[PDB]
Amino acid sequence: AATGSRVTVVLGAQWGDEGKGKVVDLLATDADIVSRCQGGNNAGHTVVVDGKEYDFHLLPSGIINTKAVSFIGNGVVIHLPGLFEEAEKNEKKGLKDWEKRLIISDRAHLVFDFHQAVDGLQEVQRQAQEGKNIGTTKKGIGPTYSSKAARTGLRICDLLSDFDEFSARFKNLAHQHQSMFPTLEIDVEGQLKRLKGFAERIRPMVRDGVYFMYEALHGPPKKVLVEGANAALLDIDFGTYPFVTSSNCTVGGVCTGLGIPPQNIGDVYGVVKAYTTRVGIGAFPTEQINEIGDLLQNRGHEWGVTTGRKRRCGWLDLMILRYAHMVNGFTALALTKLDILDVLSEIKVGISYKLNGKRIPYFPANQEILQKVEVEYETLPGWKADTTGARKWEDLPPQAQSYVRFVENHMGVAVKWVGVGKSRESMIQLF
Amino acid sequence: ATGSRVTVVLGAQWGDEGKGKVVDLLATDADIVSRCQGGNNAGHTVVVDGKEYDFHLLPSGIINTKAVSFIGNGVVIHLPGLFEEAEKNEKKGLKDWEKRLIISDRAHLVFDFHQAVDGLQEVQRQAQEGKNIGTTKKGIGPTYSSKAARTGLRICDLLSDFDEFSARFKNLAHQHQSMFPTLEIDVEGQLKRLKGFAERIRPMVRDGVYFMYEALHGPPKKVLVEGANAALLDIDFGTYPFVTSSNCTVGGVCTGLGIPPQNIGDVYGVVKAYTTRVGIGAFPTEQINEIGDLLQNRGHEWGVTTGRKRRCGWLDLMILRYAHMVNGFTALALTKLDILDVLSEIKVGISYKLNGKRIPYFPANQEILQKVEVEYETLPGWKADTTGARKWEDLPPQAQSYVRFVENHMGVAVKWVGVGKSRESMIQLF
Ligand SMILES: Nc1nc2c(ncn2[C@@H]2O[C@H](COP(=O)(O)OP(=O)(O)O)[C@@H](O)[C@H]2O)c(=O)[nH]1
Ligand SMILES: Nc1nc2c(ncn2[C@@H]2O[C@H](COP(=O)(O)OP(=O)(O)O)[C@@H](O)[C@H]2O)c(=O)[nH]1
Ligand SMILES: O=P(O)(O)OC[C@H]1O[C@@H](n2cnc3c(OP(=O)(O)O)ncnc32)[C@H](O)[C@@H]1O
Ligand SMILES: O=P(O)(O)OC[C@H]1O[C@@H](n2cnc3c(OP(=O)(O)O)ncnc32)[C@H](O)[C@@H]1O
Ligand SMILES: [Mg+2]
Ligand SMILES: [Mg+2]
Repeated sequence: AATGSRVTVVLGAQWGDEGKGKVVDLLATDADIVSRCQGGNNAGHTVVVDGKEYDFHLLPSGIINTKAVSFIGNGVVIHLPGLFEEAEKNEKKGLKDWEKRLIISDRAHLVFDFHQAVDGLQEVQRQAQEGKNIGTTKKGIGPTYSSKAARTGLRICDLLSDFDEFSARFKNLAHQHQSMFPTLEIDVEGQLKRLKGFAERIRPMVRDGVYFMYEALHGPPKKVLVEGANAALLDIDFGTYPFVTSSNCTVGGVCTGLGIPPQNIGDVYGVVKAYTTRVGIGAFPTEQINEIGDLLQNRGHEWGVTTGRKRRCGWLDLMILRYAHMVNGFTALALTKLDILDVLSEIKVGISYKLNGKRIPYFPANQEILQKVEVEYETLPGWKADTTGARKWEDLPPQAQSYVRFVENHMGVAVKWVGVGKSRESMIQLF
Repeated sequence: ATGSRVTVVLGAQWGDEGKGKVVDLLATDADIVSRCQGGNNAGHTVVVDGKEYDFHLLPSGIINTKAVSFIGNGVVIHLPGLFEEAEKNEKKGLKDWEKRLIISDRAHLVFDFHQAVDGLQEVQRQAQEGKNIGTTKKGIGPTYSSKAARTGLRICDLLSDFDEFSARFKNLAHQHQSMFPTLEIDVEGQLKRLKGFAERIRPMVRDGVYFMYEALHGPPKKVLVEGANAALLDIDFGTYPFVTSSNCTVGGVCTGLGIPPQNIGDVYGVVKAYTTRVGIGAFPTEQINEIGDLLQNRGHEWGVTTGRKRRCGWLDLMILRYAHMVNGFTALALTKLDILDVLSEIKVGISYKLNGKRIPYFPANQEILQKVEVEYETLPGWKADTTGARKWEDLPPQAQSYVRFVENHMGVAVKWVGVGKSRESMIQLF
């Protein structure tokens, strides 16, 4: 009994937007604590409940549950204006008293306005220099994580202690950035004044995260859910570097982002989209830039929530999925957006990569290889039926069931949930 | 199914607890010894058969010829330093090392200009705020900073198209010259050396994720993970900003090797019988008096190689409890017990008081630690030489009580007790 309760984790198995918001929301209906451990508002998690659609970024998807406490861990990078802008957008949607059930770890870093600006600048510069950038969301994520590593970045506890010292620190950080980009513009006083206001507003929600999570896991039994952001193949260490985000999206980030040891990690769910999508620049072996790709974008609404920019779509790729499983060790899968495939007569899924007719042994650490590989596909018969109303395993048509099995079998992990729709009820639990 | 679990050795305080000594001892029956985070800012001493080694990038297990040393993807590597370290040990007998050393191809590269920029930033800090971090000036902070920026270059990039590697190298070096127009950088010179290192290292490089995954799912093997730096030096959980730039805690094992938590077995906390730290930053139990001089002297607490004297103080349970909360230590290795062989009494910090009132947990704001008053418990010393102890019964009654004390106050069993620098100078209790 020395260990304590174990947290349940929801992670992205591909390149993001797999449906983490939907899955977390489903599992949070009876959770005591729902939390974020890494990333920032570069993430976007859609939740649909009772004909009401929510859009979360920094707020844990469970913020909807009024009887649960939403928690932002030390691994997350916070942009205060964005944080509150997100809250008010959702307030106008029925979200009430969120500030009373939201706890923020005082060790989390802060994304300053100039971090986002420098993100835009680097992106543009890298574009006019090497004719290709990363495709960042420009939310200042990379620069803030860069400031973290340098130990020059500022944290929540800093913003809450003596403001005079915080200002001095802020100014210094600001300068070091204007040096980086002499073109960078920073109204230090205007931003410190806004930050002064955010401090007051955020003060009552702040707490020591390490202690908060410890007590939660070692006192009376509680259900703790951890919502990962971004995805396995976007992981700073294991993704398609450098075309990745700047945090660990894989399982390890749960430990480093909340300060809990491995023995306090229970079920780890891998959310896998029935087909593959990507947003920024980077290799994408199964990318269909054709009628099929167009059919998946439209049927899957694959485009930026505010930007409208269409996401790149492709067939399910088992190579990245098995690789993702190697690092995350999923205990079960959530196969989402199956209904998208209701219209195809046949479905292709990549089973391996080839170079000179021979299957390569493992996923390439060098991104450039992925561009030179030939994807070996297997063609499965479609079900040409509406699974949208399916609520139980038996309601799925033979070819749909077979599709699910194909995923389980080849990954070596059992499918626990099948998504057939955007809303919370549009789900099938297999066990 | 799940596969075998790795054994982990982590620093529980502010570094230099004797991780090298522990890893060397455990590596005797290990098939694979690996590093998961950090770089050569780390310094680990191994003492065997009248030979004293000091490793930095090479896993402490490199000494065991029948085992495979592995450097994971979380480590930042400085090629020049790597081979200089390998050569300094070759002159000590380390032979065929390049035959039992594998390098993960996702590990990042610490370039010469990263080391220069490190000291440059450190010298600038001291000029502005008249206070810097206390970095080892090995460029670990700047390299990790480039990684997060996805601007840094990796092992696999080095061994791929060199023309490509060169252009990226150049852009990277320029961006750093903007940071400090004072910075030089002999681009062609450095690129030239790198092209050479590329080949020298190429045969040792492999895919880390696959290498480790197969090692844990194939024929049963014993994997040992050597941590670097320490819990209170953790980029997330340490005394930020006075910390190193990588996760020194257990989670770093997962991010630095690509293995899930279910493949993590025993996690050992190396805790020195007294506390030390080198560099700037709060140190609540620090003893700037005759006591400190005695610990530093008897404990030879001075720069492994950097040459900087370490700050010393009494054992501190506040930082050990906090470290445990984060690392989930399954057992402890209490080192340098023999340093206390002469003390009549030994104080141990049990809690911190702020304005006369105890605080509930270790503070996120390092500035608070700067004002706390430590509450001590004074224990009796044994005043006898324990250097020759090889068994629990060899320890005098009061030395045993010191061990139990630590074990009872932490709720974690002490599995090893160090009584000397050498490998045999250890007592296994469990
Ligand atoms: N039709 C359909 N849409 C789904 C399903 N699961 C999720 N979605 C939608 O697909 C999108 C997933 O993107 P996003 O919300 O960014 O996922 P996240 O970033 O992983 O949380 C959302 O708009 C969801 O409403 C499903 O099973 N069927
Ligand atoms: N006398 C004595 N010295 C020890 C003992 N354990 C370790 N040491 C020495 O303490 C020092 C610890 O520094 P270091 O090697 O940097 O530790 P690491 O960085 O944690 O591997 C080394 O010089 C060791 O030889 C012990 O039980 N007794
Ligand atoms: O520096 P960044 O702004 O993080 O961008 C770097 C790279 O990461 C990708 N990316 C970042 N967050 C993403 C997301 O999050 P969720 O799955 O949580 O909704 N879903 C999809 N792609 C995402 C971007 O497309 C880009 O290539
Ligand atoms: O950017 P860095 O060069 O990492 O310096 C930042 C801070 O971290 C400390 N530090 C870093 N590695 C250390 C080490 O490692 P081992 O226990 O593995 O031998 N032992 C002790 N102190 C160590 C430095 O003294 C400094 O205050
Ligand atoms: Mg999204
Ligand atoms: Mg050391």
